[PDB]
Amino acid sequence: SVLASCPKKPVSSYLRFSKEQLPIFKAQNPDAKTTELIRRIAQRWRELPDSKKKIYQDAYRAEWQVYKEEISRFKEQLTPSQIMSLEKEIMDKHLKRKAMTKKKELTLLGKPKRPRSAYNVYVAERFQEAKGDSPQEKLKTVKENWKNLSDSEKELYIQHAKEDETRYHNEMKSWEEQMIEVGRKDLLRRTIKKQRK
DNA sequence: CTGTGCAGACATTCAATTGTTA
DNA sequence: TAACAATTGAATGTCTGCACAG
Repeated sequence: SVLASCPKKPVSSYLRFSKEQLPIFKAQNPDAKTTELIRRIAQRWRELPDSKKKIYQDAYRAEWQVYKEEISRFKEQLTPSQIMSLEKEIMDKHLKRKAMTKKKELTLLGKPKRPRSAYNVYVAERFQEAKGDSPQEKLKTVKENWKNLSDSEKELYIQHAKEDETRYHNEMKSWEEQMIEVGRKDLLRRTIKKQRK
């Protein structure tokens, strides 16, 4: 929102070159993949004389100066609360990215899923059939039925949940064993609920 | 972490629940 | 022991990964 309207920093000498050249290369090889066009474009940059590479830096440098001025001007025209709002937007954006990266790493190293709760089992089984338009409304329905469940009915699910708790512990034992072996001891649990930490 | 184009991955939204952690 | 993340589901976003250099 504040960050949305915020002046953007200029892109570098090579990235400028890239952005202008890409349309040109795309126009000439329309069925070629972007990744290859970029490899070709990098090559052209690399081949480009340093005098020609200077033109691009000189502009970036000049553009940096405008940014400095635009940023100062923008911040000067903001209120204490908008500033804090802007600081929070940036922090949040950073943390969101750091988070996403940790998750991807784990997914790539094929970390087992966490144990599915009785309620998870219930949602899996009863979702398709729940009354409601949107999946949001359908969940609200399942959630409601779940609340009204006889501990007699709830037990079926609690047993499946106990079954998954077993898989988890097993898959984990194996995965952690593998992690030590690929030298990623950092990814191990410091504390295990149903085993030695 | 920025630019591009796209394919495919992933976060949000409605909730509750729970292992792990601080 | 509270708080955080990740699960169950899907539609509907948005964001990354690749090919690069700065």
